[PDB]
Amino acid sequence: PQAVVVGVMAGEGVQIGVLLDANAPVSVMTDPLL
Amino acid sequence: QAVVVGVMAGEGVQIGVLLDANAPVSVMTDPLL
Repeated sequence: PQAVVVGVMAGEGVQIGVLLDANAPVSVMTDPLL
Repeated sequence: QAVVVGVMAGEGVQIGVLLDANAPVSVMTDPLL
């Protein structure tokens, strides 16, 4: 339950599978994710 | 030489730590824990 795998869409259409932290707040992840 | 980074921990708690620049991760991941 500590993490969840999800697909993230990026510029012009590339889908990438990522394993994200399930409890940190989303604003903490958007910078390193970019 | 050194670097400072935000190390995330349990339930997502944000923590700040100072690490060496040239030593490899394997020799520092033990004391960091």
